[PDB]
Amino acid sequence: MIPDVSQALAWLEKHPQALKGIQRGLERETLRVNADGTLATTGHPEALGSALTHKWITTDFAEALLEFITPVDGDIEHMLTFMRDLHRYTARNMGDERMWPLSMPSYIADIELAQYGTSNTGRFKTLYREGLKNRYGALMQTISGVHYNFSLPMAFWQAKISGADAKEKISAGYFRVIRNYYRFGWVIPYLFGASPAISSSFSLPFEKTMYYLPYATSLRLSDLGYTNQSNLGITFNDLYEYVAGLKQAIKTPSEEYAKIGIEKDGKRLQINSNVLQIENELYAPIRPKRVTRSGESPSDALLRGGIEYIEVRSLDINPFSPIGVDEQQVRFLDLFMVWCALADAPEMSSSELACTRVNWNRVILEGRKPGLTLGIGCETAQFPLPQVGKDLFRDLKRVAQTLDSINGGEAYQKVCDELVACFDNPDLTFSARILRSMIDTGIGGTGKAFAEAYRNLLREEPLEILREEDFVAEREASERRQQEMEAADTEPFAVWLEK
Amino acid sequence: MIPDVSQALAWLEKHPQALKGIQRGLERETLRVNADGTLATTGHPEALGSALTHKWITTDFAEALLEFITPVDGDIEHMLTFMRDLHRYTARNMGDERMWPLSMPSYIAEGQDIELAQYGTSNTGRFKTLYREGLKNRYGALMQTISGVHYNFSLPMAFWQAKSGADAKEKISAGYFRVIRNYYRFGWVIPYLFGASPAISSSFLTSLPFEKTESGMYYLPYATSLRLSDLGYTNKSQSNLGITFNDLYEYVAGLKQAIKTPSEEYAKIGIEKDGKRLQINSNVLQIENELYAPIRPKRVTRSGESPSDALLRGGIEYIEVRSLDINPFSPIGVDEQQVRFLDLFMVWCALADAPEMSSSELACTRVNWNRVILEGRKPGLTLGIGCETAQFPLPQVGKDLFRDLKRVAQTLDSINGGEAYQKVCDELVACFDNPDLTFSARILRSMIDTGIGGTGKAFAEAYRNLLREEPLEILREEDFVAEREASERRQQEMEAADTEPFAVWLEKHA
Amino acid sequence: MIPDVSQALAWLEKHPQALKGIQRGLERETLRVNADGTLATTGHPEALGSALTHKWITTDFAEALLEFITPVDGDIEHMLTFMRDLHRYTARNMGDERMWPLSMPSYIAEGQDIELAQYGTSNTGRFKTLYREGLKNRYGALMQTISGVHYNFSLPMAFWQAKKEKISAGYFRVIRNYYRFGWVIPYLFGASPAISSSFLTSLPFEKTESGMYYLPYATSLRLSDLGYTNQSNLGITFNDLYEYVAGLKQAIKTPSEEYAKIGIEKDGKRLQINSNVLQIENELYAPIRPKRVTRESPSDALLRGGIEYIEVRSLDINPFSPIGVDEQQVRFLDLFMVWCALADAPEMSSSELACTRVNWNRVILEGRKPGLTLGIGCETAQFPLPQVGKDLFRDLKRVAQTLDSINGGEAYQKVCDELVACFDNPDLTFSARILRSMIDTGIGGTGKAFAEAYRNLLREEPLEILREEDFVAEREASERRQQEMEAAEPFAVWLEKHA
Amino acid sequence: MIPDVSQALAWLEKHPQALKGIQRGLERETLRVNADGTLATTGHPEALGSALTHKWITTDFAEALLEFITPVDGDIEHMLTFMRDLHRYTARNMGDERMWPLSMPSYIAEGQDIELAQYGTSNTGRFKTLYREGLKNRYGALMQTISGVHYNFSLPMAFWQAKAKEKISAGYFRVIRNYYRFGWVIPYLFGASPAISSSFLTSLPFEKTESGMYYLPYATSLRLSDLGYTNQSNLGITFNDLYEYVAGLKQAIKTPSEEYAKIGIEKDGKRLQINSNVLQIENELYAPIRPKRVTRSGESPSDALLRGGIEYIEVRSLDINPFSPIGVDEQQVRFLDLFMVWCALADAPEMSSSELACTRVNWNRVILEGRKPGLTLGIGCETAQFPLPQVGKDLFRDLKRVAQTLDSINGGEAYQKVCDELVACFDNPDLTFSARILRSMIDTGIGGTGKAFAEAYRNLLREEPLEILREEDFVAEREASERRQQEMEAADTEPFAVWLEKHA
Ligand SMILES: Nc1ncnc2c1ncn2[C@@H]1O[C@H](COP(=O)(O)OP(=O)(O)NP(=O)(O)O)[C@@H](O)[C@H]1O
Ligand SMILES: [Mg+2]
Ligand SMILES: [Mg+2]
Ligand SMILES: [Mg+2]
Ligand SMILES: [Mg+2]
Ligand SMILES: [Mg+2]
Repeated sequence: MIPDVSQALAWLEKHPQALKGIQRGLERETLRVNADGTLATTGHPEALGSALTHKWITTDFAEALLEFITPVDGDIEHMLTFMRDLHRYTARNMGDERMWPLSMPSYIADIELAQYGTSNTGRFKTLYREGLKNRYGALMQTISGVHYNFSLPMAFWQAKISGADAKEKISAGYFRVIRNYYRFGWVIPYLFGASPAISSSFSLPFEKTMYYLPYATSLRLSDLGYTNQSNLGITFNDLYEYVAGLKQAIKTPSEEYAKIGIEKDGKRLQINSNVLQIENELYAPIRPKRVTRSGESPSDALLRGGIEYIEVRSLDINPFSPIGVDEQQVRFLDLFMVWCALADAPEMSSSELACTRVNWNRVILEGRKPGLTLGIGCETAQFPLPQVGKDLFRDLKRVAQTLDSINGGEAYQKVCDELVACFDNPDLTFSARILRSMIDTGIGGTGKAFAEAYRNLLREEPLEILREEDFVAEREASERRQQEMEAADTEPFAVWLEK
Repeated sequence: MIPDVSQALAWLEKHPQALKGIQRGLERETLRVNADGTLATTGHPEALGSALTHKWITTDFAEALLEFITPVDGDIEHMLTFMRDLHRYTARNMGDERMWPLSMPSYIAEGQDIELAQYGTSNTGRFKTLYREGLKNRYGALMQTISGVHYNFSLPMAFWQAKSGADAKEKISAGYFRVIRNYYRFGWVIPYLFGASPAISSSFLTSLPFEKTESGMYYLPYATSLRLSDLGYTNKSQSNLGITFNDLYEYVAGLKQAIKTPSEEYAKIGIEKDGKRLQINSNVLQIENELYAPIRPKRVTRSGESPSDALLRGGIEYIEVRSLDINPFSPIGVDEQQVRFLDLFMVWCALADAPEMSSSELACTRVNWNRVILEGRKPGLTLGIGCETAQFPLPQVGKDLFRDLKRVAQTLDSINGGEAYQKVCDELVACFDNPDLTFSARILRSMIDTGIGGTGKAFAEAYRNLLREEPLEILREEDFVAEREASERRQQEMEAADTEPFAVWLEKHA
Repeated sequence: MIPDVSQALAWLEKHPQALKGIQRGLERETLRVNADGTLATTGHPEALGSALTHKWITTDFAEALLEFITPVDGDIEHMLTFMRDLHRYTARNMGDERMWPLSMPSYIAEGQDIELAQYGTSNTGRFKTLYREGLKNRYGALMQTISGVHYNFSLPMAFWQAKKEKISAGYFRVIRNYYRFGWVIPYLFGASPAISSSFLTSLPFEKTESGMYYLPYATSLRLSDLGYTNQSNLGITFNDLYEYVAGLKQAIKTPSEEYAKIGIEKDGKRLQINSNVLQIENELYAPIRPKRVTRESPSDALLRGGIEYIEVRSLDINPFSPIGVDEQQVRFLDLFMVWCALADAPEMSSSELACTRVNWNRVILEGRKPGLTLGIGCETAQFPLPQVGKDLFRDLKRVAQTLDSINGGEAYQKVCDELVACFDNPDLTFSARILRSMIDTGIGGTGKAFAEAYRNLLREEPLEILREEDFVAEREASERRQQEMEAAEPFAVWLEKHA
Repeated sequence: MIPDVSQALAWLEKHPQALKGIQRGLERETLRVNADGTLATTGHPEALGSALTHKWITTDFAEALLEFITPVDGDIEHMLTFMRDLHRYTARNMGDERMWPLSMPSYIAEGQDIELAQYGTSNTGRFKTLYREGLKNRYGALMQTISGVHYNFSLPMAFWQAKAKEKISAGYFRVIRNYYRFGWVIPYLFGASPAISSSFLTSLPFEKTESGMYYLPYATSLRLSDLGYTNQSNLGITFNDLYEYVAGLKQAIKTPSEEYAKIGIEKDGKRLQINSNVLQIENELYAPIRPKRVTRSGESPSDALLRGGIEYIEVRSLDINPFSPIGVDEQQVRFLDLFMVWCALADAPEMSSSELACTRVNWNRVILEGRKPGLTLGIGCETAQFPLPQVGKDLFRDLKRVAQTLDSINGGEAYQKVCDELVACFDNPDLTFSARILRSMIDTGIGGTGKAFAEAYRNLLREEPLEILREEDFVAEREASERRQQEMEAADTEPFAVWLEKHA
């Protein structure tokens, strides 16, 4: 089932320095909770300053949904330590509150939306969330995940580009990465899916107790999870075609969202009633990215510069790491992304893209089932999952050797040897491990225990990159940038909204 | 420019009885106004009963906009007499109100004050009003007060028989779609002859070179029908929306698709606002009647059936011509000369070969319409084929068509007896050598002398005094009294039969 | 979800004359009714002679249920004109009676004493009537008044020669594809979204004030559990001729716990032919049936000659045709049957067959629901129905080009353009159009209104293929054959050798 | 609205090789500005040598208005790389100055004293600066600081030889007529001046931003509007016949102007214009597209046309592409190939002076409100009827057939891919250059937007290595161009007035 990538792997092995200088970033979301596991109804801890402007710590959907973001970085350990400083400082600055360490929340059935002050941008961001709330439900929006941001170094593109060609070849390369990701990225929830159970608050042969599926990996990625939009016809063959379909989705009115109404009794209910209010609403396992200029839209930035990096969005929170993600995951992603850059990925119509999802749903719902077979697209399932994983890992192993030869060491090769074991025994995967524990003490019980351990752990750990003066300097600089904005507001909200 | 139809005309001259039994109906709208020309703000007159259910008399968009509908009829004079009886009874049962005799109303200061047609509290009645609420929010109430006449026309079965099974209704449909394609190509002769709205109040408003008076009357020196221009209406055209007239299923699918397509323009309006519903939905067409159409294929519906359902089921039954302005020179807004001209022209449209046309070929036929609409009376105006450079002097094009219409008139006259259709040809062909004979030249002189306002007020008074004194000829007073009672009763029965509140009922109909 | 069929389509475009000479037949059933909609209790109209032996007109289950059958034909227009002649002649030879124009009846009470079809005193006749007595006693007579159209179809020899056990295997392939994808038929042409209460479940039925039940997005309740349906317990499969015939012969001798409780007799009156799951082979309910013209039981004919043609049985009555079917349906079935012969169909166990039913039931019960998704077999629903239909029609359109090139014109391509619009807009389907009419006037009002207008239309049309002499000649010939049969052992004794 | 070109296209599909050997050239103008966005007041950068004589790099109206010009070329990639070398070299040889990336300048006051392009002391150099003085006094300097891109285009002789010089001329006049009719598709897709500095100011429904920027919500190219680089229609110039064209043009040059006679010829001995006729010289006639033949020594544009006929056409309608560091990209060049071939194929009836003026009605709609939902277009001056999207899709049906023919002789599917990309702009005007740059200007202003683009493009182009021309080619051309100017300056030339009378 895995394509023949031998040609490209030989190329890579002749060009080991093509891979030097991979850039990465991480985003991790966590709900602030009280000791009994209920959702904290207090505001964004004052020590964090302005969620709207803060360089490293913000909120996602809810006022109580923290999100930490690491500055782009060439060093895995540096990035992971940075993320941990963010967690350490926050753990010691939120009273008795602790951070929920699971993807799926459990003590939620009326949740406060993220608050960003009174500026226009800050009211538009909250309004968007009101929109999502009304369209999808507040509950689904408290599900947590980790995003992994990744770019190959220029050396990679050079080793295969001058002037206008460069931005085009890099975009073609990332769209290829994206097509291969749709085809083979179910390997991620297989290994690291960590939500085989959901609370009642959220058709499928569920076992009841808390609801679970015996072989499930990542329900966060199922229909009951963070999802929504298959009618949009978005494809990943070509930069212009991609943006055209996405820009088109932005201008597509939805009847169902028109039925919600743009406003009801003085309270504005959503930005508009198109399929996507803004481009961020397009749910995706993986996303093409390019840092936007001030106020610039995601697709404008892409049209102007091409794809800059990619955002992998499929990771559940790692319940076994106090920061929700670990080095073993990051390194596997490097390997798998590089592999996705190397393998031939024919173009895919949107019905072919829907066919790639068949393997994902098998993995999401019953990935650990003994005897599970997978197919090529919609074709008859005939490839036993363990052999597919092992074929993939043969390739990843060659990538690991190259990465290790330039960095020094065997860190990547070790990762491969650890994770390929999960195909021989699914009981090694995050979801087998976490289900055992949720069946033992429930989602609530399990999450509270981890939350408590991780809080006591992170509260005692000295900072390593950031000093307490860096957080205080940024609390000041961030809260200031927000006032700088709130004053500078020419027109009033209702008018700025129109334009 | 006029195609060669000698082969079909020779066919017709050999089968004169193929035309025996043309069926017709008329609808005519008029605003109820006070002596001053302003819209009456009283309810639908009591003597007229329920606008919702009445057989002959209803309301269109506004509560002050009357509409009169004759039952399908094979006799022109009988149908026009019936129409006049409706006007006569109404004229004497509307208090001090009278009927506005022009397509174009005089100055209106606040379109948003115009009361929409009220149909009582039944769910069906509230849906009809909500439809109008939607039209108002989408296009504004003002343009909806512009009025016209619809001419409904069907050829007899004997026409098609002189030209089996499942094929019969398909051949009839293809014949009517042929009529429609020819109407698009050549229908501009209608506003040329009978357009009667060369002026518009500024309160209803371009780079058009309008002449202006101090009361706000805007006019174009050679215009025929501003009602049919982009200033005279508000909706998207079938033409503009992508709908074609080559094949029935194709036509029905485009229409049904427009009903199902959401609109960002209309979502911006919102569906509700302060607990007041503003539209039925936010799709391109709330319902099928919302489609702007100068000519419409029809089949009478059965209960539950949408207009396009009935077309799909039984094919095209008849066509509705919608391009006629109100005739300001008739108390009933329409006369025999017009009806007879349309008989000749529709029959000609059924005889002339009409190649299929794509959306853009259809859009091209409108080039000549726009020339006629805005300056049809300009000395030296030339027309062209579709979008090609204009090279055909209008007078000669009209003379050529009338040569054919004259042969159709000879046939219709030989079967009906007399010379009535032939006289109409001779009367009307003269308008091509003298545009000062057309309706629009006549009504422009009038409006220069006394404005839209003074012209309508003076005709409205004169016509009121004719109509309120003339004896009923077909319907008698007791027929109006009975239809009033029966219509009120049908409305009471619909109100009592509802079982679901409107909000709930609406969800299964929106 | 629609398999890739490009090799077979390329093969076909290279061999266009492979499709020249498709053969077809139509069967249409219709209840004889009075102007008030009630079931006529007169006998089989006299002008039609013997229902038992007549060549073109007969009865189905009920003496009042007419059935029209066209002789196998290679021309579509000819076949539909012939069927129409039969309707014409019948319309003007049944007093004030007319033909009910819908699949579902309205003015029939449950347990109503419906006269079973009567075939005279011959052993054969008494056996046909006894079969129906069995059906009546097993399933009730109400269900048996639901009517339908069957479409009979065979590819020419030219088809197989361009590619006898090859022909059987080809038709079994057709059958397997039909089970997988044939829900496309009730979607487009289902015309029974409402049911009278007589036929009454956990289905979310709506009910009108006048007492009619319906499902808002239903296509064909004739094909639902409440309709003309089941028996899957028999484990018949469609992989091999002998396997099929064996399962069927076995079914006829499998005893029924349930039907034994009915008994073979009460009070000197025989109640059923036997107490097995199937009294005869024709009792096996099926959306589609392998056929060979018999001399001989249906399975004997298949063993002797192999599959000669297939009978599509899923068509509801077309309420918009005076004859219950139109050219659009006929051409679509050509296209789709040819497509079924071209797409690869793996073999299927009886549980893989049971799984094909999931999409059928979805389409039957809510096929018009916005956002309906289908799945492969029993797996997660993930393919939006419009996208699947358009996927299929890309292939059908290529088959249509081929049929049009060898036939002249564009009639098949026109039908694709028309029917593909129903995937964009389900309100264009038969069931949407007929539901608007039924919600307003009822099954009863809608059927009466249509029946009245078709009666007037058909009475006025002249015959075109058949002459009155032919109906007269056939009445006489058929009555002769019946009495010649009655002349040619008493019944209870003959039955001991055939039950 | 789009004419039927079925027959011409069927002809082309059976003669694909009639198109092989298309020649092209680009000109792109850009203001030198400081990092704060103000107009540089330094002279033409030294490393560039003599603007008067340089082969590739020159000035337009102002001393700070750089202009880059590619030598005629058959290969698109090669022409764009050449253009890019010119920008690379220049960006690293102008101190801390950078290139303004937009058509409309900001931070330039109306009645700002803008230095005219300086060409030295020769007759030719003095003549060129004088013509610019004429322009400044006739139309004002400010408008002349608007920049654009010109696309120069010729079909191979191979194309005329499949369907002598008189027939090539007639063929380019047909291209010009169709270009007047349908060329508004260019500002629609690629216009990029929807906003305008206050400096340039009407009955137009302008929005003002708090920042203070004027814009029309649906505009595409205000550069092409009456407030931009525009107007002269009453000269009665027509494009039906070569000799009729030059006759009209030659007549306009001799037509006195009483408005310009009021400026005077001299004031305090200083000449203020070349003459007071409606056109000082042929190049003063504004036009969206121009017939060209390369001129010999002492030949006017029209002299060259009378001698050898039309050689190629110049499309003048392109705004600067704000999203390309060189102000133009391959997608635009390929579209114009397709479009210019289509203009050569489609029949174009002859048009009178006033029919040509009537073609401006559609241009002005597109210019002022081309991205307006539901915009309709008309034929000539007649009522708008045709939805803009439907018109673009019909055009692109034919362009796709041209594209297929060009791709088949070039290999690949690059032309077809462009058709697909741009037809999408008819379904969504938010894809167009003007929708995109307006978003950016509403958030950050013209100045803010231009500065950020100019800064990014400076850092980008200063790091890219030269590909076709090396530093040494620029040094050699610098020195050669300086030498050519010195030689013209040292020549024993005629008295200036006598020399004027004998020009053109
Ligand atoms: N036969 C041809 N076909 C296509 N392009 C040509 C041809 N001959 C010259 N060119 C191009 O035309 C352009 C000439 O530009 P330039 O020397 O600036 O003259 P110009 O356009 O007459 N001056 P301006 O007044 O600024 O328009 C170059 O880009 C040449 O590549
Ligand atoms: Mg992220
Ligand atoms: Mg009407
Ligand atoms: Mg006169
Ligand atoms: Mg049958
Ligand atoms: Mg130039």
